[PDB]
Amino acid sequence: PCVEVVPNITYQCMELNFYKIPDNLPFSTKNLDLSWNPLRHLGSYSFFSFPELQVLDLSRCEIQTIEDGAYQSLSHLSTLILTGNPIQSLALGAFSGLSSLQKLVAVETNLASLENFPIGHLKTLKELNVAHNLIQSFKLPEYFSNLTNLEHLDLSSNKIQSIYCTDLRVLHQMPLLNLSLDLSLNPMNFIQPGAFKEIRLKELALDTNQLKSVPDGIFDRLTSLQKIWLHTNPWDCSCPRIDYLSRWLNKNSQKEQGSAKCSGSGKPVRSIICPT
Ligand SMILES: *[C@@H]1O[C@H](CO)[C@@H](O[C@@H]2O[C@H](CO)[C@@H](O[C@@H]3O[C@H](CO)[C@@H](O)[C@H](O)[C@@H]3O)[C@H](O)[C@H]2NC(C)=O)[C@H](O)[C@H]1NC(C)=O
Ligand SMILES: *[C@@H]1O[C@H](CO)[C@@H](O)[C@H](O)[C@H]1NC(C)=O
Repeated sequence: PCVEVVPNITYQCMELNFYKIPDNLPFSTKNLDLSWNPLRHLGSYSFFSFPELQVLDLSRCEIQTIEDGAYQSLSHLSTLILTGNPIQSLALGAFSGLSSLQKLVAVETNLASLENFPIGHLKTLKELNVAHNLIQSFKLPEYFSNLTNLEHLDLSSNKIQSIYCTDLRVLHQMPLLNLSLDLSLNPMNFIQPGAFKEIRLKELALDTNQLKSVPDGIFDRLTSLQKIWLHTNPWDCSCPRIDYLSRWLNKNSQKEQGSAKCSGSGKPVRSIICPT
């Protein structure tokens, strides 16, 4: 037994030195916290005895691998947290059976590429958090065209250096309703002209990166955009290089959260007026 938070519903099994999933818990359990347990590896049907699971926290469980069908029976699960696991191998069917998964948190799991991240069948997914990883390319794999319900994608604190036009290809031909994209805290110093064309976005975070400039009209092909973060970037406010951005930011002051500032002087980019 773990700490019973709610009878036959919620149990807290964090740090009890478990190496296997507990079998002495109600089959009606909805919430399970198994964080901080040397689980090391997950085999097929690891949670067969918990068909009612909706939220599963497995962060910091020293997990290295996950075999096909590890969560095969959990068809009611909507939140899976894998934060802090030194994952090194991820089978193709590792997330098989998660037909209701809405939130996947894979922060700090040594993720190096989205291509090999076997999540292309989680059509019900609404939130994907892969912040604090080793991803160095923002090129979205073709399977993203099946994630029609995605409204939040967090790629902050990774190794992304730039955003090419091709990177959002998949979203061009299979647009989402209200997508919020977080790309802050990346060593990003380049955005290719027309990389956000035909793209629909509700939020775009690009603060605390390495940007000095952006292509002209980069944000013209957008209207659903509501919030944007550009602060904490070494903006080059010489003219006419800063012309488009300074004007855009001034004609959209409500959208910008925080304040993009000019390197050196510290003057708001939206306050600069370039000569004609
Ligand atoms: C948490 O789950 C346990 C077990 O599932 C609940 O206790 C169990 O309650 C059932 C009644 O729904 C008991 O089963 C049988 O009930 C009939 C009533 O008609 C009675 O005639 C039988 O003799 C028998 O009791 C079962 O014995 C009982 N088991 C336990 C745990 O003692 C418990 O109520 C649940 N707690 C919550 C969240 O309310
Ligand atoms: C998308 O999902 C369908 C249905 O399972 C599958 O056949 C297809 O290969 C997947 N990839 C594509 C085409 O985006």
